[PDB]
Amino acid sequence: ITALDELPSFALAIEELYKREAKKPHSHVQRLVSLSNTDVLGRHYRLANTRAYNVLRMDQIFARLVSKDFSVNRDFTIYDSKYDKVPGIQFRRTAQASHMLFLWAICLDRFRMARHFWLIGDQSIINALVASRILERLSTHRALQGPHLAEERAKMQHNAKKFEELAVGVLGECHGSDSHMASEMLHSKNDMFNKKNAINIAYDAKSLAFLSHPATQSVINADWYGHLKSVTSFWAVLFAFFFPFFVLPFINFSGAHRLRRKFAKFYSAPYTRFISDLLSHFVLCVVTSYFVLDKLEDTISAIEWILLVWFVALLLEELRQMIFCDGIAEYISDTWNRLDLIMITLFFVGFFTHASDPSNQDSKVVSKGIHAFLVVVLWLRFMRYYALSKNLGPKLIMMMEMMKDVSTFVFLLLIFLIGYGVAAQSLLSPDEDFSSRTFIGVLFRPYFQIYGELFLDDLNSEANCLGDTPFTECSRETVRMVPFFLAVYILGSNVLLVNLLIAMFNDTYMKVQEAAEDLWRKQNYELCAEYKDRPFLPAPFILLAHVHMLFMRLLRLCGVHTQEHEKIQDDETKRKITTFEELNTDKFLRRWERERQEMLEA
Amino acid sequence: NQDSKVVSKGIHAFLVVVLWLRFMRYYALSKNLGPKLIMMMEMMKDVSTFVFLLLIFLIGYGVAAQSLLSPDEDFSSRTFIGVLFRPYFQIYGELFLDDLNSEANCLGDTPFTECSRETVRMVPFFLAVYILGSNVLLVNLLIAMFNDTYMKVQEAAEDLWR
Amino acid sequence: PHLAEERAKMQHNAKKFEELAVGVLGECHGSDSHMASEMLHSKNDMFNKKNAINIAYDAKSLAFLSHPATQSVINADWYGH
Ligand SMILES: CC(C)CCC[C@@H](C)[C@H]1CC[C@H]2[C@@H]3CC=C4C[C@@H](O)CC[C@]4(C)[C@H]3CC[C@]12C
Ligand SMILES: CC(C)CCC[C@@H](C)[C@H]1CC[C@H]2[C@@H]3CC=C4C[C@@H](O)CC[C@]4(C)[C@H]3CC[C@]12C
Ligand SMILES: CC(C)CCC[C@@H](C)[C@H]1CC[C@H]2[C@@H]3CC=C4C[C@@H](O)CC[C@]4(C)[C@H]3CC[C@]12C
Ligand SMILES: CC(C)CCC[C@@H](C)[C@H]1CC[C@H]2[C@@H]3CC=C4C[C@@H](O)CC[C@]4(C)[C@H]3CC[C@]12C
Ligand SMILES: CC(C)CCC[C@@H](C)[C@H]1CC[C@H]2[C@@H]3CC=C4C[C@@H](O)CC[C@]4(C)[C@H]3CC[C@]12C
Ligand SMILES: CC(C)CCC[C@@H](C)[C@H]1CC[C@H]2[C@@H]3CC=C4C[C@@H](O)CC[C@]4(C)[C@H]3CC[C@]12C
Ligand SMILES: [Ca+2]
Ligand SMILES: [Ca+2]
Repeated sequence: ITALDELPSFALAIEELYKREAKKPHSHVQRLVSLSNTDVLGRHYRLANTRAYNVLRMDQIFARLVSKDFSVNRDFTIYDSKYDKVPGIQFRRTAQASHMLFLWAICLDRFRMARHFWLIGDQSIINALVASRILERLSTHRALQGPHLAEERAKMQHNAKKFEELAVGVLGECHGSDSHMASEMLHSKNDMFNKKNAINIAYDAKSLAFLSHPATQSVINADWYGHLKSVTSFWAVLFAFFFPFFVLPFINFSGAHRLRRKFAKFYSAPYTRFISDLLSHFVLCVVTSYFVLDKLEDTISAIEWILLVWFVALLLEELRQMIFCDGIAEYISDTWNRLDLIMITLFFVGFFTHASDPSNQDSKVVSKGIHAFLVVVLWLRFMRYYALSKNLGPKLIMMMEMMKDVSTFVFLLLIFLIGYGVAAQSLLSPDEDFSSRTFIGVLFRPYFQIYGELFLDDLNSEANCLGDTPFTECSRETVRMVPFFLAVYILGSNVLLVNLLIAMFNDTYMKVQEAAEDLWRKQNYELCAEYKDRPFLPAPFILLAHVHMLFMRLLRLCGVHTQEHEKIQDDETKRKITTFEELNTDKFLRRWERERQEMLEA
Repeated sequence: NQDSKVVSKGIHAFLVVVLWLRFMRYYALSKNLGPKLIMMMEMMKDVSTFVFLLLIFLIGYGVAAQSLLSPDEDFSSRTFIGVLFRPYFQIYGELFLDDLNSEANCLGDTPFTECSRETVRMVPFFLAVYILGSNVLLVNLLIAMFNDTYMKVQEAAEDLWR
Repeated sequence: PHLAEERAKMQHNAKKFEELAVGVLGECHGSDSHMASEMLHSKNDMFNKKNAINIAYDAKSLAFLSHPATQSVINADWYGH
């Protein structure tokens, strides 16, 4: 194989170190290779046993374990002597040797060795986050799980937290040095990290302490506003979306080609697509609520054709979100896309129920009676545009956390409710046969006694007692116990359970309010990413943008005349980012070393 | 003219709402009324985001209740009264379930039976959900908002009171 | 870009100057309350003929005005003569 033949002799020395590590008994390395089920070249195809510890198969079993779809750029052609007259190729080959010895020291979980190889290499934040996710995922692996593997997994998780702290401190020193150079650092896509930016590496690291740093939040807000400067508020961008032609020479951003490039820089922002998607969903909900409150005629109205083409455009948007998805399991795991599935499905049930017989009034009121369930569902999709607020977001995430404590509150009152309901339907009306009205006598009247309108005059009317004080001179002696079970059901419900929740909600708030802030900031990166991903046209026209995307895909696939240009980073600019990161890496290390000898105990 | 007199008293009602809101200012020299009044003006932002969280629950169950209570009817200002008036007072205690029995046109003994339509009965069920959410989730959440907002900025209310 | 660490250390120096005058007026309240009340109503001639409570208002520091000696000067100005 030409891939194993192209590796030089120091990669054979690292493979000899892997053979010496796998020559130890009860090794997790040989159990990790033995449960990898990959080929000797590195692909998962499910002689070769002798060279099974080569460094390319190690890089493939790291890149399968750390995330999905990584492939590092192992440029092994820089070790030739024909390219040895370059001024910076010795630092590049020291960087490749430090990266493979760093991955060897992460694989043997030797912390001081990996700290020294992380010191002498560059791109320390990205390598520390890949090592932190690699030691996060090595503890959850089945090959590294066993009887005697628990203390090594706990010390290796302590080493994962030790690598998690230091890159957050190095980016804190980068924010203390220069914020603009750190913002130029974090948008630089690494060539050895499969042409991805480091925020995407931080997302695949999935560490919430990295994304709650304010420098990464400033990089996310600068990517939110785009090429436009961030002096505008929400009402200024809303007035610019209301008046495009009267505000775009008046706005401060960045003869007619410069104004066309300023308008193309304005409409490529994700926050403009957020305002356009929120206005399109607000116009949907208002025009759909006006469709529900209007009386349906004998013929098909034009507003039903507008909502049919509108929701067919949302069905094409859901098919674009499913076809260009990042996995089909992640599409189901979004709550809002499942609400969009319930939205499109109940609109097809309501459209087929209205268009089965347009002259019948009974099919019209069955269609409006299911459209009532839809317009309950359509205002529950409007939570999603509350997530970019500073106040609505973590309280909405906290409410979706808080729903489990109401569900166990419902599971605790339910048996009180049905026990006093079967006692009240026994004592209110016995000597009667069993029907659906007996189920109405069990569940309807007790449920609304915990909310305030206990129906005690209605129990006086159903009790058949003709006294002045209302439970006297009754037809039966055994009916009077009604108020007494009420006196107990109401007491328990409005004193115990209702109050308990209050104490549940105080404790649940004071536990996970900061986890709601961190999951709100991770929702922040995801939204920015999703509304950077979404095209700029709103819903009514999104079918014309999907037709233009299908025409561009048909021109790229069949005619093959499509082309695109990408921005290439300069080598001196990336060398300035590398020397800025090396000056901060060293600075943070030294300060930590000054701060580590500044505590009491040492 | 008596009509100009009742228009003038009907705007003077808005004034005499405003004239007792100027009487907070002489509560600021008290040792007890002052920081709690400053804390109430701080606390108004958490009620405004509580109003911004219930509002879409309110208008969604209001457009569902005005759909199911009276369809086959034309659109008017009474349709807006059927969306916003009756749901808003169900979170305060007087749910109008006998009035929904009278507007539901059902002549049963137990009040939602023998109705003119099969599709009207879902009314109590959306209520069973709107009332649950409003008087269990949001109403309670605020309580936890007000405890956390008190325990954050009570000493900033003392310093801004001084 | 490079002014942030000097601005943070200079804000630390602003808090270091904010603590010491509150402690000096605490030592003035520990020495004599009547002489500190005669001190705080004295308008400085080099500070545009203004009293030091107005200088503290233009400083706008809430830790100075939450001291009880300044609150006693404010209550003595409330009751007047
Ligand atoms: C089932 C899942 C999708 C939940 C969605 C709720 C909607 C689509 C369903 C749930 C219960 C359904 C109702 C159940 C019973 C009846 C009575 C029948 O004579 C006419 C249809 C009608 C009035 C149904 C209309 C559609 C309905 C409201
Ligand atoms: C612990 C709590 C949440 C239990 C949940 C309440 C459920 C089980 C009860 C409470 C009130 C009930 C509704 C009250 C009245 C009617 C009208 C009639 O057509 C029978 C069904 C229907 C629509 C009931 C369905 C079931 C119902 C919604
Ligand atoms: C042990 C638990 C259940 C509490 C004990 C309470 C019992 C013993 C009491 C409380 C209130 C009482 C009722 C109050 C009044 C009347 C009306 C009378 O004409 C017949 C007995 C009857 C219906 C009583 C039966 C016993 C009763 C239910
Ligand atoms: C608008 C700002 C100053 C808020 C102050 C509220 C007062 C001044 C305003 C707000 C709404 C107004 C009312 C709106 C509508 C009508 C009906 C009209 O046939 C007579 C006047 C009357 C009854 C108005 C009287 C004045 C009024 C009550
Ligand atoms: C989330 C909450 C605070 C929403 C605010 C409630 C507003 C939108 C609703 C609630 C009750 C409503 C009022 C109820 C009844 C009437 C009488 C009639 O003349 C129509 C207008 C008027 C006066 C409504 C105006 C709008 C109103 C005040
Ligand atoms: C998935 C969510 C919506 C909860 C599911 C609840 C649905 C399936 C249930 C709960 C209560 C049910 C209603 C209770 C009673 C009746 C009266 C009957 O004559 C027609 C059906 C109808 C009107 C039911 C329709 C379906 C219904 C609304
Ligand atoms: Ca280095
Ligand atoms: Ca979607």
